[PDB]
Amino acid sequence: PIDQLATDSNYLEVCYILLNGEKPTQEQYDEFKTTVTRHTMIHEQITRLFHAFRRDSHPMAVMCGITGALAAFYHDSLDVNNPRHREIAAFRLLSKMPTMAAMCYKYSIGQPFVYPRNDLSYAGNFLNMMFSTPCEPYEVNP
Amino acid sequence: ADTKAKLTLNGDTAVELDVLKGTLGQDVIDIRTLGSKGVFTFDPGFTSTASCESKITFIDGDEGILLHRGFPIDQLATDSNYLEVCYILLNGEKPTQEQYDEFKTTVTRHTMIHEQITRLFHAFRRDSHPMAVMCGITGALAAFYHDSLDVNNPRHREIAAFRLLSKMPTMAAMCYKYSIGQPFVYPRNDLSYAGNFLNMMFSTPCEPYEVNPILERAMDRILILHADHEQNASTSTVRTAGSSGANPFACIAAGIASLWGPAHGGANEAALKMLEEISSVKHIPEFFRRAKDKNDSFRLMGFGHRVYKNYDPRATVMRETCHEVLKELGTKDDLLEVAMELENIALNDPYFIEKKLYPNVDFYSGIILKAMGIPSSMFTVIAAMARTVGWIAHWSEMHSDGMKIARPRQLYTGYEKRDFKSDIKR
Amino acid sequence: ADTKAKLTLNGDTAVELDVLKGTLGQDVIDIRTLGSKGVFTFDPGFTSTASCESKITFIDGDEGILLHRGFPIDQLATDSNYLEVCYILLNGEKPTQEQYDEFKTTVTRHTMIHEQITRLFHAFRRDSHPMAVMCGITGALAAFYHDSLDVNNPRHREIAAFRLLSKMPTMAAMCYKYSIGQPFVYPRNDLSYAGNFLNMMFSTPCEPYEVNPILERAMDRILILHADHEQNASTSTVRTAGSSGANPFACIAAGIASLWGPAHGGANEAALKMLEEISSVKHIPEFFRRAKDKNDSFRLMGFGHRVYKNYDPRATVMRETCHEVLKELGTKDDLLEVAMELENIALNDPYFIEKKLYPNVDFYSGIILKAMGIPSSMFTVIAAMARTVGWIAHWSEMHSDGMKIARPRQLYTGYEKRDFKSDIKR
Ligand SMILES: NC(=O)C1=CN([C@@H]2O[C@H](COP(=O)(O)OP(=O)(O)OC[C@H]3O[C@@H](n4cnc5c(N)ncnc54)[C@H](O)[C@@H]3O)[C@@H](O)[C@H]2O)C=CC1
Ligand SMILES: NC(=O)C1=CN([C@@H]2O[C@H](COP(=O)(O)OP(=O)(O)OC[C@H]3O[C@@H](n4cnc5c(N)ncnc54)[C@H](O)[C@@H]3O)[C@@H](O)[C@H]2O)C=CC1
Ligand SMILES: NC(=O)C1=CN([C@@H]2O[C@H](COP(=O)(O)OP(=O)(O)OC[C@H]3O[C@@H](n4cnc5c(N)ncnc54)[C@H](O)[C@@H]3O)[C@@H](O)[C@H]2O)C=CC1
Repeated sequence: PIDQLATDSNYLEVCYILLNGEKPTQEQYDEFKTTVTRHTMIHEQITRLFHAFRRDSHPMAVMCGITGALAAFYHDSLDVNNPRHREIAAFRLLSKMPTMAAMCYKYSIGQPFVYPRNDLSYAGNFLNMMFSTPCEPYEVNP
Repeated sequence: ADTKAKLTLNGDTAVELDVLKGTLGQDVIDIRTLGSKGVFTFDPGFTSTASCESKITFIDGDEGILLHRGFPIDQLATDSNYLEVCYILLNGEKPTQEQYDEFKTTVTRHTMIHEQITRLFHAFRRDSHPMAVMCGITGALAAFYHDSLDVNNPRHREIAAFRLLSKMPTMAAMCYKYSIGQPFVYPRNDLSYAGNFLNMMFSTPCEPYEVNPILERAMDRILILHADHEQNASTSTVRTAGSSGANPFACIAAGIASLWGPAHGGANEAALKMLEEISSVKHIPEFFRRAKDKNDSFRLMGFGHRVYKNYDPRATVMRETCHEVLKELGTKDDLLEVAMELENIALNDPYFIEKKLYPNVDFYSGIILKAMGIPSSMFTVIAAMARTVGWIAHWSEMHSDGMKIARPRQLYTGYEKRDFKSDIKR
Repeated sequence: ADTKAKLTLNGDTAVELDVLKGTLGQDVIDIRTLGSKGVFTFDPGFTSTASCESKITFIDGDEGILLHRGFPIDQLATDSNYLEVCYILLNGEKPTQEQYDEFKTTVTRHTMIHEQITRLFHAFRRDSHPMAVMCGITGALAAFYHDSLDVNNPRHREIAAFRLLSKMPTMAAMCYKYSIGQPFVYPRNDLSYAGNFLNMMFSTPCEPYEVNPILERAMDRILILHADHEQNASTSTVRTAGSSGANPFACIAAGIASLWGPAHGGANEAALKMLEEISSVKHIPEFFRRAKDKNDSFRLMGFGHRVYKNYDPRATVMRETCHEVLKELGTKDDLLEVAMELENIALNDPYFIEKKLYPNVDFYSGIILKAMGIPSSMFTVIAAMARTVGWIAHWSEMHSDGMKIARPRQLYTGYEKRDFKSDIKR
């Protein structure tokens, strides 16, 4: 039930459950969480795509733009039939999406982009990438 | 207090002119009606004309007085700090701790500029003089800050004030990092206004930067001492341009340009000619170059000033400050032993004694900055950078009074109505 | 020949003053040395203070008289071109065939802007205002043209003056192209000043652009009618700025910012508020919007002007030229028939006759610019572009007079000296 999940679980475990069909063991959770974390920073060339959009472009439009541009850069995980390719294509999107979302925001307001931080959680990190600046230490309210 | 009531002008009909008085300084003959009566004065330079009513700065050139809201520049530079002076100039009264907290937090909260504006620096040549880049940047702000251009909306003025006040030192330290191929530094909320400017000016991503408290206060002092200076040329340009609806970002840009006009406007080698003759006549370690240089003397070199007669009041606390800076940096300033020689020259050379080329606040500021490492190209960027609040206050006051549009008269002396007949045919 | 002799100011004794005479208009009272006695005059706005002696443009508001070097505006606006009028404003006399051709040539051969300047446009926002960006590039030019800043050098001043008469259209057109998103177009030395402009504004690689002779002529006259307009605020901003010794470019950038001061200085909804009320009360095809809009009437919409009493002497030709244009664009301008109703209202509606809201040059210049497919935003830009030759002449005439640094006085009514005691700790 969606209730229990939202109250007892956390996005990444649900991410694990949806994709795998079963709940994760601590060891499998560690493994899965470490894979999403390990690939949050996107290619710097892709980062150069944001800078080709107008500062006045609606964030969603920029998002569809960015996401529709990934295939050019991730040309080695396009074989929808290679099982290994699907695993990569899953993890990438799962890891880089909040990263591209917080960049669509920083862009539309003239604030510098924030790199992912491995020490931060999936949500706390998205919060950090969304709001923090190079000017002051950002406090992630629990 | 003899005739602080009335007087008379005699053109053809005895026109009654009311004499107006201040709380300090001289009296003024209200002639704002003469024009209508078909009577115009002729004062190119407004040397005998009072452009407005002001309550910000008061200067007594003969007696060496400089007051900001009634407070002597000395006390402010010794007791206060730039931001409090910023508060006082703009508000007219000193800040309560709570109001200070409030004001300081607002300047701090808006130091980082738009990243798109940051992309303007990258369109300038790496070889562009910093000041030129500054006027360029500041003249480009209106495009980005299009929501604070209504010079008539009170809320717009508050934003336009705070922005400039917060982002100026940020754009100044970027004009420096740029001209030397070093990465820009983001503002840091934990740092002070001066210490932060020092950090943005010098630090790199390679090592932790140490903000010397002595330099921190010194820099701060340079700022308080360059805040405002009554109705000078730049402050006049700002007001004139401003009385014509010009947005705050444009007024400050002309104020900046108006400020370094005497610099480039001298000659590619005016105060630079002899700076080239230091390789042929270097036989004498002083009278070569800038001891023999001034054939056409300059106060830009830090000597003399048209406003004060015997001395410059701002130079008093600047000289003292300059003493610690040199005594702090030690074995990197022993070569900069010419400041003394130069000071001695100004104090004793009959020509200098004669024409009163005394050292001014800039002489002592130049040394401080020179000892600090900041190049001469940056001196003026830092003068204007500090001077911004003085321009804003004067700009603000002008808009509260009545923003009387600049519409002076002229004495026409060209041809009379003549007919035009196409002399050419092309 | 009345008071052409002298006058005397009396405070408590007699002070005799001269009374210089101009070849046209009102004479003035020489008060230059008044300050060398402490006696000052009060006059915010200088509307009763002749700021300088000029010979470029003569005006008589009530008579509706406009003159440029004596030649009536209506004579130039018809039997000359922008460059020939520029030559006159800049040189005092109508050019000779050999003079005009050489002046013309140098203007066309310097129409391109350095590739690095072009790059700066790219860091501005697309949504920015062509005028806000126009200011940005203008005050940014000094960062490149460091070879012509020294204002006391006649060589520099001329080069700089030519760099601006050549580069303004190029610059302006690019503001437009970048705002809409079409590629920048290089100047064609085979086309006239105006044609070359309409090409840079409307040309696209997809096909060759062909300038309509009537439209080309129409733009040249818009330029002619905006060439100069005496001592106004935006020209007096150039003069004030230039007195300090500020470079030409930054001075020309000040005027642009001061020329559209009333446009943005209005408010996000000054003459734009009711423009939003054209969707709810559109039941009436005119009195909705800009027939009801002006609560705070605007001369920026083409109705009224402080200079003239009953009409604009520049609006004469502009109106005739307006018809020819509309009488050429036919089936695309029939909908812009509000131009005649608005004009009809301006001539008969009480509200207008009361405040003397007559259609000025900008009224008709706008109908033509709109008729030609030009966006509103690019109207003061074009006006600032045309007015630059004037600002060039004024700035130049001020650089011969004696370059008198604007150093006005002030009636100081602030606080008398008071000790400073800060009660803060931050
Ligand atoms: N489950 C798995 O084994 C997976 C393996 N991969 C592999 O890992 C590689 C990663 O590719 P992308 O991340 O898309 O590369 P990318 O070049 O497109 O984007 C980011 C680059 O930064 C590095 N990076 C990303 N986030 C980082 C972080 N948080 N800390 C440190 N470095 C970080 C990446 O290793 C990569 O070189 C793929 O080429 C694929 O071979 C990708 C997904 C899952
Ligand atoms: N007294 C007040 O309430 C003021 C309010 N403002 C408001 O604040 C907004 C700020 O605009 P700008 O700073 O000019 O925006 P901007 O986009 O032009 O430039 C900097 C951006 O970075 C952020 N920023 C700047 N310095 C920062 C710092 N030290 N720490 C964290 N973030 C920082 C700003 O919030 C802003 O979004 C304005 O749009 C205005 O509504 C501006 C001035 C005074
Ligand atoms: N009467 C004269 O001799 C004048 C000479 N100049 C000189 O122009 C030189 C650079 O002038 P700017 O155009 O402002 O240089 P710039 O630094 O702005 O560069 C523009 C470049 O494009 C060239 N250019 C511009 N329009 C051109 C055209 N229509 N055909 C061919 N080349 C064209 C220029 O010669 C120059 O190399 C300076 O050294 C200055 O002395 C400027 C005005 C008058």
